[PDB]
Amino acid sequence: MITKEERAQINADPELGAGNVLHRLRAYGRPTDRPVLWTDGTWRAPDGSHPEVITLGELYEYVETYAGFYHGKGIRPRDVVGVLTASSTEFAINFMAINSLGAIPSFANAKLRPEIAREYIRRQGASGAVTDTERHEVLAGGELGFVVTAEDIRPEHRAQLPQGWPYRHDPTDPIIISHSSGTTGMPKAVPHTHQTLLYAQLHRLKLSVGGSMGRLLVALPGNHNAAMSVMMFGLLLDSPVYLQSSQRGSDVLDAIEKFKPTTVFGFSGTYGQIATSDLSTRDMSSIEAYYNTGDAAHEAHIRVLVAQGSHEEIGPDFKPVRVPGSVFTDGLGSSETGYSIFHNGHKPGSASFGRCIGKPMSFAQAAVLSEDGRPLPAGEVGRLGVRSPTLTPGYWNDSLTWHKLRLGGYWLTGDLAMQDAEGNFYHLDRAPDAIRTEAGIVFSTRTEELLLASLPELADCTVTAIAEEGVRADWDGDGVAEAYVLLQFTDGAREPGDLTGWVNEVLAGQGFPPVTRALRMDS
Amino acid sequence: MITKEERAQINADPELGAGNVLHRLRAYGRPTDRPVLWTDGTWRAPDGSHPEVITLGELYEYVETYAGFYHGKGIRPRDVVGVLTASSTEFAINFMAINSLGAIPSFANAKLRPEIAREYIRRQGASGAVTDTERHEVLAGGELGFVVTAEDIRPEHRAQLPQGWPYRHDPTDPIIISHSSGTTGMPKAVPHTHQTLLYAQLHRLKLSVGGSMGRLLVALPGNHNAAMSVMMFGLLLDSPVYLQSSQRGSDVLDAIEKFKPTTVFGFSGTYGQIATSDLSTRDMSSIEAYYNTGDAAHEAHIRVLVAQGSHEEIGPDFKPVRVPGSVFTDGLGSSETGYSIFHNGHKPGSASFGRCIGKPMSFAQAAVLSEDGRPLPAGEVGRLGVRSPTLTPGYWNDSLTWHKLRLGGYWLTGDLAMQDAEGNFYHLDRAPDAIRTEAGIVFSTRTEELLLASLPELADCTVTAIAEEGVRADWDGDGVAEAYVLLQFTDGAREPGDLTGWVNEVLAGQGFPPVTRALRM
Amino acid sequence: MITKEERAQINADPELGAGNVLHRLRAYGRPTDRPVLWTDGTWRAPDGSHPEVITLGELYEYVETYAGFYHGKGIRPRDVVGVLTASSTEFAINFMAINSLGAIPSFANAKLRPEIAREYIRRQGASGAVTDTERHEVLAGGELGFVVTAEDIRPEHRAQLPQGWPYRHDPTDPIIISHSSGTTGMPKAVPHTHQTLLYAQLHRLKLSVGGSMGRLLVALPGNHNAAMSVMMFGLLLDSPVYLQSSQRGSDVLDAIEKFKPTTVFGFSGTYGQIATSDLSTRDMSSIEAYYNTGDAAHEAHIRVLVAQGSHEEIGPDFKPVRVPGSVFTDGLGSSETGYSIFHNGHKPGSASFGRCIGKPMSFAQAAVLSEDGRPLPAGEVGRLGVRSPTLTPGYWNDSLTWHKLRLGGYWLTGDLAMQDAEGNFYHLDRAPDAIRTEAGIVFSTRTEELLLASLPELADCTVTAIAEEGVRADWDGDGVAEAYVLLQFTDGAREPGDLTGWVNEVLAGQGFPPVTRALRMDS
Repeated sequence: MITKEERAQINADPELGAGNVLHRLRAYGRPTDRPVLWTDGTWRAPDGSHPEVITLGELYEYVETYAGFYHGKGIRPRDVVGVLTASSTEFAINFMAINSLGAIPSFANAKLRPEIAREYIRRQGASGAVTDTERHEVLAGGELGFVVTAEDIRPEHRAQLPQGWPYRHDPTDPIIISHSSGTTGMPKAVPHTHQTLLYAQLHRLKLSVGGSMGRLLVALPGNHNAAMSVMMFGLLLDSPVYLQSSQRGSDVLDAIEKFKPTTVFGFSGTYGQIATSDLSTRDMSSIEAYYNTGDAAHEAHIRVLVAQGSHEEIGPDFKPVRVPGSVFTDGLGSSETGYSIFHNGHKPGSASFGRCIGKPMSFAQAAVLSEDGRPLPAGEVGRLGVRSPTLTPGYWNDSLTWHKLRLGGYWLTGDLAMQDAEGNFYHLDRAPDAIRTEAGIVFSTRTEELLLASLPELADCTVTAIAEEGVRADWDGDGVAEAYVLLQFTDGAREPGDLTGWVNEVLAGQGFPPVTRALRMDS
Repeated sequence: MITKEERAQINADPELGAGNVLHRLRAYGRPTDRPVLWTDGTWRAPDGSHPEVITLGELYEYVETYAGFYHGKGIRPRDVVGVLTASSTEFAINFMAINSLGAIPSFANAKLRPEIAREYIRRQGASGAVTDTERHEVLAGGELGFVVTAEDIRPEHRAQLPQGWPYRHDPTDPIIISHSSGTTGMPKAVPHTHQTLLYAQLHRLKLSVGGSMGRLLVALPGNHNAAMSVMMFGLLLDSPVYLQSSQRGSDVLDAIEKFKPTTVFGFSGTYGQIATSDLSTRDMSSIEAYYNTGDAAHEAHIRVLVAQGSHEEIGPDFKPVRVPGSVFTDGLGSSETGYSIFHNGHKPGSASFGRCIGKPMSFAQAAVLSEDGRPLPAGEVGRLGVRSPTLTPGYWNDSLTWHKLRLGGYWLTGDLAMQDAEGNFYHLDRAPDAIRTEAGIVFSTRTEELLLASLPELADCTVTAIAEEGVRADWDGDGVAEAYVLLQFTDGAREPGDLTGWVNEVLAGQGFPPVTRALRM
Repeated sequence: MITKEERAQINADPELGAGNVLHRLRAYGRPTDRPVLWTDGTWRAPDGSHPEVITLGELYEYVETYAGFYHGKGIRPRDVVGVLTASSTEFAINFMAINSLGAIPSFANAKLRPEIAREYIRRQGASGAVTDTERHEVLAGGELGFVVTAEDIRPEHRAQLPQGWPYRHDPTDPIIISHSSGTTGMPKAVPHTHQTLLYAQLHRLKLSVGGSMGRLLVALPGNHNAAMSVMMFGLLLDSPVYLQSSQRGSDVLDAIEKFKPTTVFGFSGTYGQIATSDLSTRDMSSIEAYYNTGDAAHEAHIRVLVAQGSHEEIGPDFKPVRVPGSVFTDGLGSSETGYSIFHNGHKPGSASFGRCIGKPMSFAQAAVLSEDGRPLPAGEVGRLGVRSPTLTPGYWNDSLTWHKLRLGGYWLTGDLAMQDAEGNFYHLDRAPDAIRTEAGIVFSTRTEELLLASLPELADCTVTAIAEEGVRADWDGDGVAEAYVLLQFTDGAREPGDLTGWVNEVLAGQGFPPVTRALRMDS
């Protein structure tokens, strides 16, 4: 719970950024023996032990030792070091130590198809890599300058620490490369710099309070840049941090009871597994807030979750009172925008947000772009682009894609959107899921979700574009198509004989454009 | 020259940039039936002729024709189209027509080694490529979706123009890729955006900082982005532009004499060739100004050059007066920074600059940087850094090399510099050419040049460094080494007995660090 | 001469500005026992002494004593306090003390007519004033809350220092008011803020483009903001600063010899004075530089001055070599702009600049304006306007005059000017000294100087405009006039029989427009 003079120290520091938060604590003089970092014991120190409570002074010691090691391995400023692991606190140590040399840690998800994570790191020009034990086979034997593991770091390497350590980053210096989840092919490498990764957070501190975000459970996937942002944010406030590596509901609920977090960060999948779960054994009364990154959680799970714990609210006497329940925030962002431009807040009994994502944070700028890049009048549909001082400088060694994903000065998120008269935004669909048909624009994913919510006979479905030759009828095209549903029935469900009339009856009841034909698929 | 009403109009145009200069001249209602662009005859118009005097409307005709063609081949915004030719006019036509679709023309020097040009285009992810007939062989039979030449483009494709043409560029949208044509290896690919490529000129224009450029001879190499900058800006200011492909001094001198330009744009190589030429026979009486946009020209050349022509200067009565001789400006530009970060002006009778390159223009800021990215006090030696809104956003598809050429927020020019008291910079040497020796820093090409300026016995020499295994003793290092010269004598020179002390005598008479051994080779 | 660790400190201080240099020095931990300020003994210290040389510790203690004094008189942030004195050291001590309470010290020239000095301080709404004993009666017994002198401030007042001292200026907070002096009409009160007054200096320090400033003799008038500006820059750079009150050449030469400056700061008429004494009796050897803020210095005087001393140039080995002579930089600044908008160096064997004044500093932007505020193209005459982060936010309590001196977003300097193709500016005249006339505009001052230089029989002359009642024919009028010259012959010289044709011989030869009549002026 940093004092108001401490918050003053942080905000007066022009040198503080995502590449030196640990060395800034040394400069502030933060207590060298208090425990600052909690782990799930998945990471082995140089000395061979698997600490579950790391002291600030111990963290200095671990980071210097990794730094000296990599300095001895030949790592200079602006080299790239892959980090392919499943340990979240192992991602963390290598992040800081590789940073402290002016080198760029490149996070890769441990469950990447082994030939993909070989070509993903290769394309970046990495000098070498570090893995956990089970991923070491994925890179060893390749053409990397080295491939190491925690075993290869020995206490003695701390003596190899170079002169003038640690590195002084420019705002613009790359301090991490990370990639996004839910990918099937070659992920896109997203660098973040000394300012971009902690910009949002530091804009918080510069005016608002730090609240009682005083015990952080980071159940974000370790390879995601969100997980280092919250970690160093938590190291800046003296709020302790637990680095949960498993995204499994039981595994996080366990770490909830052990650690007792006030705030919990995670993906939608993790939050689902905790909502669809017996919580009568579970303590859970320490949490005041969850944070979701990635795909928004489904409102069903949200309401189960916002039920436990207790939060501060604004008392009618303008003083703080603890109402019961917990706040669940859907951060809408990505690896690129390096935070959460949009924030949907859920609290007990709160209404459905529907398609509303609200308003961008002050520091960021959002527009509903037309095809020539100009923002549109409120009621009209176009590509959601954003600008932000949290935005990456662009995909690593892939300019061609980075500019394909920019329009009229903004970075295209992939979405189609619209505004109300007062400039709130409404998320419609992904732009490739939009079909230009005669009877309007069909938004495939809203269509699919309406049908499944309406027709429990269905197990899944896929709206699809059916067009003549050469007619371009997607969002950017000038032509018209026909929408088809491919209906996947659940086993033993009653199948109506007129599949098209049956589906279009649902659509019309909500005004949606009708499909042209519904077709059963073989599951 | 431009009236104040229509300079105001250009300055008032927030859309104007490097991806639509041609399209804004319409908006200004500039005439379509008068000549604006002169050529050397090396490019095939779609109708099969080789036009040498192009009107504005004809230029719209060629750009629209080419734009329909590339659009018909499936070129979309943000696609890359290689452009491998030796014609400056052919570079210009393709530049604007690929601009106009929102695609990214990638210039490549025609004299690149075929395996190199093939891989340089390949790595950018290009969709296609146009070439002159000589270079078709280099990119054909590959994976490029299409390799075509001027002959594949015909006046029918002018009707294939997509609806909504021409593209509306954002300031940040890429409008060209090109590479620096000094030095071999795999050359590094430099994009420029709609706003970077002309930033310096639009900024001077906004402050109305000027002088009538008159007729513009562009003898810059067509594949260099500077050739496109100067041409665009010439068009925008109503300057007749001549696109001269050959950098050979006599060929430029032919174009000078034929076209009679008020302003010449070139590279030091070409200027060295014109200055050491025989201008007794040459009519240079039209030239009022030369610009160099690359490496600095040798002051020896500049002084013969600035004795030709005439120029206007502010008279004692504050009216203009014509005086003999002309002005030569070094802009100390690169592909990365655009052609104008510094300016060194020279006029007849003016003083040597020595190694002073002066201060950067007001929109750029420069630094002499320590190894940890922090500007050094005047008198010290560090890495020249540049920040500028004229600067590229980074090497195409090569973020790794890009951040290796950046330090404390500046882009590294490759050079070691120092400042004096007034904050003028001085260029000392290229950073890899410095040798730390127990005796001081040896700038090996300052040492070569001093020796060859002093010892007529020498034909060439090569200073080089050697130390023990593991000793780091160049600029990136921390130890020391020994400087060695390798001497080459001209025929019939008397080779002194004590080579090393012969060499170190010249160096110690200027204050230079001595070498520890000189050897004939 | 300042270390790179202290330069880094300064360049990494977001709090540093004209309202707290002294306290930033304390924070940095500068030693308190070294001398940092040298005086001419004109200021009385609290203990009754007149310190000739002041340490850092003493400065702190003198400023705290004054700050607690003014806090007891009731002075609160944003109060204006007049400072009417001849002592430069007294301007300085009161300037820093009044700052440190967040109050605005307002300088006035001690030789100002007292009815004008009382009204200039009444218009600002001041709460009180401090004076030297000779001007106490100028403001005493009027409306001001208090009028005090140095006798009234005493060691005991240091104890009233307010809790939370010193004041934390926002960059946009006023830290001084002051005025210029060639003026008819009530002097315009010119405020500067925490960031305008020191901006140029801090700029040439973050880009390290300074040099050997060495020992600083400030012989600018104490009441001018540049005198505060230069002194605070000296403190930051750790450079002995001498506050010279008197502007008499005789008196500046005394101080040059005593204090041995390497850089001298001053105004034209001081430099003209030095350049005309018998300098052979004098030791100016320590000098390397003169800065002439404000007006332009006479070219013939500069020749005399740049002949003294030595400066240091870069040699063929790219190491410094000392050369005879010194550099004289003509700053063309005003109270509005801070003293450096244009450099203009003069070395031994410089060329005549003629009317050229070079280019502006990189932080400022300047243009030659047409009557509708549009930058004119090279070769045409217009008004000189300046935009700059060092510019004042506007005349204190007089918006009407402020906006009458702006055009197209530029502040009007009063000058007519012109540019060349490279964009160097040329000073033609002050706008009222220009006479509208057929066969062209007469720039009266240039016409005077041309004749004075071509006709040594003349001792002086005056070009002036005659036109009927109800015509304004200067630059801002639309009407026309006849130019007359009024010739003042030197003693006994031969008088031509066609004075009109005799001057229009030299005038038309140079291309200048011609006068209607020449006349004889006896003395």
